[PDB]
Amino acid sequence: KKPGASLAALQALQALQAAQAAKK
Repeated sequence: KKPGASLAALQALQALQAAQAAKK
């Protein structure tokens, strides 16, 4: 099974979504 996103990986993704550089 795939383990879940860490608080560090969600913080990177929160930045890429705020950047519009990945879909929300």
